[PDB]
Amino acid sequence: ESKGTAKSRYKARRAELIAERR
RNA sequence: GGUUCACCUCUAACCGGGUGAGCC
Repeated sequence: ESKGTAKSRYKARRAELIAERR
């Protein structure tokens, strides 16, 4: 949702790291 | 003081912690 902020992009990057934790 | 933008970080998330630069 509509945050272009660095927090909400970092949250998307955390979710992508949750597919690569390991 | 205000205001607008831009960046990094904690967590599965809330809740939190930092930074840069405009504009006034």
